[PDB]
Amino acid sequence: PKFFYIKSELNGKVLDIGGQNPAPGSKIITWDQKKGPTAVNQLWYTDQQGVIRSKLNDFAIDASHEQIETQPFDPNNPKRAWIVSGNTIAQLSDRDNVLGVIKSDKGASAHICAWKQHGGPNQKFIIESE
Repeated sequence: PKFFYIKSELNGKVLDIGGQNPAPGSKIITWDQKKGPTAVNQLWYTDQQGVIRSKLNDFAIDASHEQIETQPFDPNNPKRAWIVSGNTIAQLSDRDNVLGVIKSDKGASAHICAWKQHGGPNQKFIIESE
């Protein structure tokens, strides 16, 4: 159906499932926006409820661990329900908890984590159609 990219207002890169790993527990980083078929690990859709899912495996965004990663959607796990609200990717059950990009300290790709809204561009995103 309808897919889209999630672009960071911090580095202009997009949410990307690292190494195109289809396995659950895979970390989500920001990476240069890719075009064509290969962009599958950078494409997402929203289910009926508006909850974000990956086009690669229909997995949801999960913030149970230190950095966000993919996990099969579970309606009973509050940390796996993320929606689009303006320029923020917010937790469905706690709109005060939103995603943010955190650049690497070792020269690697930036990762993502969830914490209190602080108004910086690191917690702002732009939805871009496929």
